[PDB]
Amino acid sequence: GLEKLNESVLKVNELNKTLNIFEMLRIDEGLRLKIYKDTEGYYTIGIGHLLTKSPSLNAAKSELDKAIGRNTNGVITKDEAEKLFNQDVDAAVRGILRNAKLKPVYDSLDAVRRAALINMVFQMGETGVAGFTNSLRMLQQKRWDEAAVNLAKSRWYNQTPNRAKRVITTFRTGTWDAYGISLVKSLTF
Repeated sequence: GLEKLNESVLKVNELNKTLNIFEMLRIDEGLRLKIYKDTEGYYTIGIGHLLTKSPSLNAAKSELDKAIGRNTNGVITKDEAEKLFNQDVDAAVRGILRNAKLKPVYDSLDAVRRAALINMVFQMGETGVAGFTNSLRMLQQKRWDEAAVNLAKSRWYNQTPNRAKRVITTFRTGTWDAYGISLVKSLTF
């Protein structure tokens, strides 16, 4: 078994030679390189990048063409998907720091828990995340056990329990064991 493991890690290193919050939001939401519809019926692409809520069919293609600045038929690439993802993350974090209801907590936490908060914002919207006052206070005060005990009691918990559980363990340990290319490397490690 160990010999086969070394062989597989060598294969991994080779595939890498041939070739992060992005992987987290990929595992939770899901990535698509072609235009599809989300659970609410709106037009999304990439990772949660909402193209258009309008009933218009071609209203998503024009949004994409104006966003990435290219005349693609709706088939984007990997690096441009991550570029749109970083753009959306920048927008969400700007909204977070501007609202100020989340700014003290976000400034109190480290990078991992910041990415977890950004995941919550991407999922339910900054307005919905602002409705976790107790959890937010326990996060800025850096009481992790009680914060996870509290986050497990919400509509956000019953609705999507697995994603909530992963985000909650990420808040707890402050690591990437949950959600763990880079993944194959770390995990074979």
